[PDB]
Amino acid sequence: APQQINDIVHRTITPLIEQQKIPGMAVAVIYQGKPYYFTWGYADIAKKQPVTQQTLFELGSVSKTFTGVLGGDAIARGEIKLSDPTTKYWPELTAKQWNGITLLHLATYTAGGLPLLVPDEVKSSSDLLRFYQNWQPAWAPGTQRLEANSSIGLFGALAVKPSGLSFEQAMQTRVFQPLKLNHTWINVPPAEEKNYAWGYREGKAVHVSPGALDAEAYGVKSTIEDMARWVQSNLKPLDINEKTLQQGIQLAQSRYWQTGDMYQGLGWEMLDWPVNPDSIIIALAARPVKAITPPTPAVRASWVHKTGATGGFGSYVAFIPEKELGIVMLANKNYPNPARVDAAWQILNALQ
Ligand SMILES: *C(=O)[C@@H](NC(=O)[C@H](N)c1ccccc1)[C@H]1CCC(Cl)C(C(=O)O)=N1
Repeated sequence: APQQINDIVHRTITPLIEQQKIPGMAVAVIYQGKPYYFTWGYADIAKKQPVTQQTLFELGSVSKTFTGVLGGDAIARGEIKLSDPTTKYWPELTAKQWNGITLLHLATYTAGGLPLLVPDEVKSSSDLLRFYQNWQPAWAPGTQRLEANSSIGLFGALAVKPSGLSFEQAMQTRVFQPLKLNHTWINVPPAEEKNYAWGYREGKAVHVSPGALDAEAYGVKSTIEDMARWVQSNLKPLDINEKTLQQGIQLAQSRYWQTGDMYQGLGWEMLDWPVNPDSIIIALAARPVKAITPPTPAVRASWVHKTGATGGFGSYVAFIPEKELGIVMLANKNYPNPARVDAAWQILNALQ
């Protein structure tokens, strides 16, 4: 890779790994549309298996970007509408607080305080209906943003209802396959286990535990090769051949709500570029949102990003459409979000 990209990447990631005690890490920088990879340490400390470009890391909430886009694809197909009420696709949702809660609300965490996690005790399809039917909104729809897996996960599940496919088959055939993400999975196949890194939490190797709506909110595992093309796919969607998917990517980067200097998209979050670190550098943060009416089309001078975690993994994706610049950081250690965002910034700002 060009020496500048190489020195910045190393001058930056090295102390990051040393400071955060990161077992293994993969990084991709997309410069003027071409991927450049870097990898350090172990996927499995015990078996001395190193991190390589084909290692699968858990993405955590970064999975939400895939769901936003799958959702955006279903819209472009005319199968769902963001202005539709949630009950249109889950008629059994008769509790009266749902009147007024739309798919847009679910997708953007503005439904009224849906919880950050679907409680662990929710295991069956009846357990889930119960949980949603009994949930008590803290606020009116469209008034505050509370980042939640249970909000965006339901959106993902309902978004694919008209299609007729499982959320997984809709994701595989409508996002993964067209984009040639051949090593990205919701459930890792036995054939691919040899590449599944272990995550680390307190020195113990862990893998994400199953739970309700996990596929739709934090379930996807992937390699930095596939993540790099994912960044590439979102940077220049005009390049994409399948139509509804191209409109889909475009819709996930639309600006629906504004909170501070941040704009909420479908999965992806955006800020105006150029931007300052602290504008982008706490287990719950309820914040008021002003609706963007109508939603602003995807803005090229944005710092489009997404953070994500699991008990054992820390992920981060960030890209600037108008500069053809992007970065992906995959660690098998859930370290602090500010530290990730500073490394990204430190690297991308040094590239223009
Ligand atoms: C997305 O990354 C969120 N975390 C998760 O999805 C975890 N995998 C999870 C899922 C179900 C139960 C427990 C944990 C968000 C929101 C929750 C937290 Cl604490 C978090 C973080 O910054 O470590 N990220």
